[PDB]
Amino acid sequence: HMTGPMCLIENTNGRLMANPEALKILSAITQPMVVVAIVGLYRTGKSYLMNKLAGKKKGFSLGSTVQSHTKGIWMWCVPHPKKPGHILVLLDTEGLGDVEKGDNQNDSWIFALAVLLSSTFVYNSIGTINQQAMDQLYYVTELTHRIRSKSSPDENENEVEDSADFVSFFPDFVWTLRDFSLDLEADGQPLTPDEYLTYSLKLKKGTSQKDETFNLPRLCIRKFFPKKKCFVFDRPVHRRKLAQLEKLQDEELDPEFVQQVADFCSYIFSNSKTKTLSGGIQVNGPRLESLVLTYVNAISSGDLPCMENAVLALAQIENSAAVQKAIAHYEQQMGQKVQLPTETLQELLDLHRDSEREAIEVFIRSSFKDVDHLFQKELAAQLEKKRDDFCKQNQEASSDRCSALLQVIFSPLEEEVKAGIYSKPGGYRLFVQKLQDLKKKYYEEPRKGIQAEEILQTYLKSKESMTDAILQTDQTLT
Amino acid sequence: HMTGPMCLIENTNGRLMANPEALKILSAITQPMVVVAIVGLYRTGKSYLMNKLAGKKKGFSLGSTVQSHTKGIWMWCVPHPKKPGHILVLLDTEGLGDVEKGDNQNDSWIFALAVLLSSTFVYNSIGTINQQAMDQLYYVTELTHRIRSKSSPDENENEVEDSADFVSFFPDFVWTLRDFSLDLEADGQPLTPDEYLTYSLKLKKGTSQKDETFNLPRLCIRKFFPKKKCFVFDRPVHRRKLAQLEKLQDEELDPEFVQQVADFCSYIFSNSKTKTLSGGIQVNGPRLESLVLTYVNAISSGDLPCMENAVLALAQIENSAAVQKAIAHYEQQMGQKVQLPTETLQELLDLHRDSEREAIEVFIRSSFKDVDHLFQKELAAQLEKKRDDFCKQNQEASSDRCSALLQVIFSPLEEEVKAGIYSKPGGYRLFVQKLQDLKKKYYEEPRKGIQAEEILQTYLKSKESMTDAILQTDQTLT
Ligand SMILES: Nc1nc2c(ncn2[C@@H]2O[C@H](COP(=O)(O)OP(=O)(O)O)[C@@H](O)[C@H]2O)c(=O)[nH]1
Ligand SMILES: Nc1nc2c(ncn2[C@@H]2O[C@H](COP(=O)(O)OP(=O)(O)O)[C@@H](O)[C@H]2O)c(=O)[nH]1
Ligand SMILES: [Mg+2]
Repeated sequence: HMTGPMCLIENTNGRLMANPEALKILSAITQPMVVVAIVGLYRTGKSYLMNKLAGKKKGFSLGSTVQSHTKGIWMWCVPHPKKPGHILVLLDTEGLGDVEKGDNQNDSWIFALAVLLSSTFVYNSIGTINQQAMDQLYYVTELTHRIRSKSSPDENENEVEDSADFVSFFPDFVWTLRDFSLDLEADGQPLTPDEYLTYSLKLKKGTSQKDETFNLPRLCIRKFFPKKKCFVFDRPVHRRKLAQLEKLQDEELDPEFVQQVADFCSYIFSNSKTKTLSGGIQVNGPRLESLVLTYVNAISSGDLPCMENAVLALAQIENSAAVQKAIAHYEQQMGQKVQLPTETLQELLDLHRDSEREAIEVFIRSSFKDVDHLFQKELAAQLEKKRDDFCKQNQEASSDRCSALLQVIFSPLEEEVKAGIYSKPGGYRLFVQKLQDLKKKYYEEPRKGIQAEEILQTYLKSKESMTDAILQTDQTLT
Repeated sequence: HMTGPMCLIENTNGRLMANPEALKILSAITQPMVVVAIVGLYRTGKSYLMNKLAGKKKGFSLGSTVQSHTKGIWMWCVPHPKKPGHILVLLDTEGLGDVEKGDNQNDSWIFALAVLLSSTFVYNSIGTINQQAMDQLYYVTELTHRIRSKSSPDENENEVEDSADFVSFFPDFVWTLRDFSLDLEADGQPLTPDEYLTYSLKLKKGTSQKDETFNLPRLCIRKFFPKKKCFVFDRPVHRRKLAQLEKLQDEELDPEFVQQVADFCSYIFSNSKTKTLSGGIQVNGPRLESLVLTYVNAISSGDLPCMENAVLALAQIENSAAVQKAIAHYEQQMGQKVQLPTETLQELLDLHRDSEREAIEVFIRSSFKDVDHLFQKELAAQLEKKRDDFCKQNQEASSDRCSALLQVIFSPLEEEVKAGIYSKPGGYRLFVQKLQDLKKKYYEEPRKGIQAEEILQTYLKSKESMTDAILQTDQTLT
């Protein structure tokens, strides 16, 4: 069928575009297919391994430098050696964690494309199964949910997971270990690699919070991948004659490594299912063409936002949580330590000043290293907005306080006497002595509120109709 | 001097506690110390290489199973082989990436402790310089800065970095690569180990946004680590006769590994400096035990705001960014769809409910897989608080607007009634219908606000002063 593999999706400066020359060939296949992807760290031998999957010497380019060689996703359509009527599709993948590119965002995109387009997903790692490998694999599986949610109608996304024959939809999982050298023992009893992986995904007793954080990744991985597997391979050669592996035959390699490669290939051939979409329809060439088009567009067409390409970004989100905590801490000392109404504007100035000389250092204690004090000035703006909100709350609370104090000391001594008492010949002469020598003098009771001083002026501007009015001229009549 | 190592900080159930048996022997040593600390991926040979630093076969316990063996931090004190009067203190720390333990919180704490206590830091890795290794190393670098901010007074943290002879404070860096297999080549030109390290730490051209994301880890690494070096080591044994390595002489090992380990040991002995605190003070026994104590209490004294366990959870916290996007869309709709003093309150509530439905459909379109709908209910509470904010905004808006209307349609009337032809009997016979005439003409005037009738009622209860006085005056006129 295909003499050589050709690039399916390109990767130029962080963009992903479906390759029309690969789409043209892909559209020409009508049989249902079996797809076998792969992912793994960069310079790990992924291309060398998928050469054995095709079973042909010479294939995906290997390379032997410290630079990454395989870029983008490369397909290779071959007839299935063990299942008649179906076409085996091998996908090669750009290595994870490249230092020359230094971009985790594109890494996760290629990872997600591999798992989504795969009906048999293969992970690659060196030495041991690792917590970092678990976190990266776990993080991808939910990103796969994000991608499908933007291009799939219903029947398997976030509404119905089990009891829908979904075990044929999600890809079967395989974990490969490279250059395994440790003895397969744990707690005393030896372990088969299947038992090793299951122990790595073994749940933890009960339900604490640190136990839930432990259990959460393993549970999600178990749900995502119905069937799981694990393999181990020794070093292909004893010394480092590792640049001539494209030219070396099987006898020069370690016989155990050849046996393990044959076992892995036999497992894949005899247990890989046919890729199917939601609904059980077997996926063929044109279906794959539309699938890769939709997924590539879903990645590079606006939506699907992921900011994995940093650690400072998530640290700054935690720092935003610290802004929330500092706001709570500031509100605690501004609500419980000090009262609701006020005494003087300078008093509130100093009060907010010391509350800030607490909150800012609380921020810096619970914070992270922020660039150019961007988040620091964001907290400053947030605290300024909160200070303005508290000043409005002060101008409202002190307004109510002054109105109520007038209604409780001034009104009960003015309204009850403004009816008939001030009809006497000279009520104003003693009303001034009443007001300006008792009411204003007692108004100096603490918690006046300097923002409510103008309310006194408004009240006087409202009282001019009984200061001199209501016939303050009865002396002339008498 | 010392026959064997001992634990310095025990790590039990994720808790770090200083070991008094180790603090006691620390307290009895007076000579200055050079401290070499190691970290790396778990089950890699950290303990094996630190055995070669002391140059004694059998030492730090190795462990040859797939389970982690070295737990916590283990200290060893020896006389300095090449610096008379100094003492070499080796710190072997628990490896990162444990699957049985499965907690990135504790691994980061152990990492940070090793960096802080080290006068010479050794990062151990497998295969190649790795972007994940840079991502973790960068994350640690900020972590050590923050930890020092909780136990160091001044002169070195966040205020004065350069031009303070700080090159002695921050530890030198050695990146050791294990089981190196690739040829040393890049862009066609061969590379030395240090050239490889600086090429992986080579910054990129100019100023884009992604390029700053690229440059950010490398800038921090090259800043906080003054002197950098890299070393490569081949496989110690051709076959995997690797479980009896502590019983193995140098003859049966590959001579290249012995040569590289000798060069690395020579570099360490001839270039590692005495540990210097802030200000240049050399470290001794009491100072090192004081450092250990204060850093242990710094870690275990409620100063743990930085976490990276379940990185998908932090990617979920980007639903907060989705919340901000929904809030931006909601506020834009309020600014454009509805005018600021909306019609009464029922229309406000209905349009707000429709806009909240639009906001929630935007939220479900953008976000995904809410954990027990926690972010859903937090967005509901945020929009509830925003409804309260728009409610007081409409309250003030109605206050301003109805005040403006009443003043523009009442002030000539209130001026002409204070000084006019209303003193004569029958003058109020025109006002007694005109006040409700004005009220009804306002009622016909649109765009009231929720507090329209209430505000007019307060105006009435504040404006019987210019009714009753002249009402009584009219009685005298009659
Ligand atoms: N560490 C390791 N390297 C291998 C193994 N098998 C082959 N290699 C070498 O790894 C080198 C790079 O692999 P490469 O094809 O670049 O993988 P890719 O970059 O992920 O596509 C090849 O030159 C192989 O010689 C293995 O099992 N372990
Ligand atoms: N991959 C690798 N393993 C080694 C090397 N040297 C020793 N080992 C083995 O790796 C294990 C050492 O792990 P260890 O030193 O305990 O790391 P730790 O488990 O974190 O303390 C032992 O089995 C050693 O025999 C090496 O150069 N490369
Ligand atoms: Mg490749």
